[PDB]
Amino acid sequence: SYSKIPAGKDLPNDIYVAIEIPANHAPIKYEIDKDTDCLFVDRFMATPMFYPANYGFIPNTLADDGDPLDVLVVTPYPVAPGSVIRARPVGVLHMTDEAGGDAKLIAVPHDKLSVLYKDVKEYTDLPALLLEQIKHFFENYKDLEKGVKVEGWGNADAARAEITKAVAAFQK
Amino acid sequence: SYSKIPAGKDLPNDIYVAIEIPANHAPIKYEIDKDTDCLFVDRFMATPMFYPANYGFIPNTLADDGDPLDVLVVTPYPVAPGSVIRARPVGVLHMTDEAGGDAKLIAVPHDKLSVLYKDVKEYTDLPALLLEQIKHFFENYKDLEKGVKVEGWGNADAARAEITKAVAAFQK
Amino acid sequence: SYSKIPAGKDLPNDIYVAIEIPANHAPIKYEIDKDTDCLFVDRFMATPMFYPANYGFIPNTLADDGDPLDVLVVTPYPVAPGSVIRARPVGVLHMTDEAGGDAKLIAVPHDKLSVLYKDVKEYTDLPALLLEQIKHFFENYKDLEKGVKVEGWGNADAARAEITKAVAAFQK
Ligand SMILES: [Cl-]
Ligand SMILES: [Cl-]
Ligand SMILES: [Cl-]
Ligand SMILES: [Mg+2]
Ligand SMILES: [Mg+2]
Ligand SMILES: [Mg+2]
Ligand code: NA
Ligand code: NA
Ligand code: NA
Repeated sequence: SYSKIPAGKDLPNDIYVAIEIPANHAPIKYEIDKDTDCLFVDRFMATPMFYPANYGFIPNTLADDGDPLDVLVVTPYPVAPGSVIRARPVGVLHMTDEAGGDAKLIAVPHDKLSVLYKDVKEYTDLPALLLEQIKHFFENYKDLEKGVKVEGWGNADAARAEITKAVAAFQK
Repeated sequence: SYSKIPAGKDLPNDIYVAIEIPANHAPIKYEIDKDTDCLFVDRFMATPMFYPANYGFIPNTLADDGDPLDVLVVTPYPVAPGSVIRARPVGVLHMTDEAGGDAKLIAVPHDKLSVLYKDVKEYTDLPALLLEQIKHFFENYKDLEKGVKVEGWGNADAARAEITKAVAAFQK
Repeated sequence: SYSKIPAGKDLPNDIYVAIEIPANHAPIKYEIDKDTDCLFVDRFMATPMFYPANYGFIPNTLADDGDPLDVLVVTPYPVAPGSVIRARPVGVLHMTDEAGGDAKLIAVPHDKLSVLYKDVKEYTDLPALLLEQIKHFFENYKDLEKGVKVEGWGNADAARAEITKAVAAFQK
């Protein structure tokens, strides 16, 4: 599928993000089943909120949940499902499931794709509304099964550290 | 594609439904061409009505038209195209084309995915509006070529019977 | 992917068009990377305008940019991403990038799919609004990299000539 996409053209500040779910999609949590390579519904989330940004992952990375590193990509409008955006990390939302670490990175489009985010260097350069919504969305991002907690934010450096760790984890 | 998805985790009341077309999609009738594995437009339907629910099929089933068993899945909001919903049958709309039987099952999300439909056991537990719309939509679900009739509804048991028959038909 | 789809059932007036981007999609320019077979974002376009029609290509054709022949397909409503529409050419918008020729064909659904466009034989049979929008959209259809110009329109015959040339180019 996306295996032949590098994690980026110049890591960790220049990455490729495969988009699973476009911005403003309904509050539905999915997962890619590695065994069948199909997208499954996990949860119809108990929130009126919709996806605050486009949602997917960096190809050829490995996070602590066995899945590729998660990324939200802020764009002017929702992109096509399944498309790939060359991107630049600007921050990270820290999450722990009861199974471990579970970071959600924030990225903007690469300067080659648009001039609009060129001076967005940190996540705090984005509207406070968007950051609020992002936090509140993932506070409800979990399955029904009894047995997720949203901590704080990390900066651009912390996001780049997450990527480097995630890339090293995959090649290992 | 979806061949490695079982027809369900516990048949026939616990099924997997691959979604071709999300709820509220334009009135366009498609078919999967088995020979090329691509989705083709068959008809721009002569109705203002839009898809009343998500529309797809159960993998590894065989209906009397050579295609997998058709299913509509009622959800809070439209799902992503191509995603898979673990589901529970609640009824069936009976249709005959001039080529034979052509049932359209009604299913809700599995209890693992949402609490909202837990007490929806029969299709008649759903709003009468939705059932009207479903009937009126498929009354227009046909190609232009000269040479479809919508009868009535069957209950949850009848839907489960359709699934068991469809699963038996595939393994044969 | 779409390699097993013929360029049409009866060339050049009866073609098959694989749709990448539905009508009314956000102003985002994509390309299919032949090496990875994935859809990439090229540009978030500097226009408020959205896709004026469905956008894709004819399988098994070869244009002067190494990509299959581009086509816009006018429909009542946006189609599903990735679906295939049997279509009929009615005109062409001429474009030159700084790299050569770059025609954008205009097609309507085949008579088998809908009665609505049966008497639309030329692109000038379509609303002048739509033609204006089409022209203005592609005036902004380009990457940011320094180094596209929209000329005029050709008729149905000229579009069919583009197809025949494109089909001959592929078999060569
Ligand atoms: Cl720009
Ligand atoms: Cl719930
Ligand atoms: Cl019609
Ligand atoms: Mg993920
Ligand atoms: Mg079907
Ligand atoms: Mg193209
Ligand atoms: Na994850
Ligand atoms: Na069928
Ligand atoms: Na082109």
